[PDB]
Amino acid sequence: ASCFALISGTANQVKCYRFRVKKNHRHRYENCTTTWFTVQAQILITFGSPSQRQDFLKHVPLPPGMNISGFTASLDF
Amino acid sequence: ASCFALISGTANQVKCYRFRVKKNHRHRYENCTTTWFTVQAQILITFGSPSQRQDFLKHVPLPPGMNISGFTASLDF
Repeated sequence: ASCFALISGTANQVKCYRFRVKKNHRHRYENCTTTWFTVQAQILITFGSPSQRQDFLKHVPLPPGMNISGFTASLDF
Repeated sequence: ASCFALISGTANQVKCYRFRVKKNHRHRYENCTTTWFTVQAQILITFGSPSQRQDFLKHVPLPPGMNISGFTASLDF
């Protein structure tokens, strides 16, 4: 896809957020990554379209202390 | 203490439940154990009195698929 979201926070916040979104909002997103770091926990969520992501943003609450950035990306090579 | 609760479910349910109870209901319980198994995930929550546990039971929702058993125990030796 080309529609994404990056969620940040503690390892636990990130892990439980993903768990919630997966058990309760599976239809609101395409795929999700396991937790990763930079060599703050981070997970990448993909979306099949801006709509799905819009719907996601409207039903999934961003817990206190957590971050979320929206991205649009294109494949180069 | 002598007032307890045993919560059961998948490793993930148990882990996130504990995380929720710890960040949002810290005053409703005394201590909690990390996840353990029998050689279903299991965590043991202690309570300073039946009241606190009663209050806990009234504010903490048992997620679908999860289990909870109440116990009273006495030290023998």
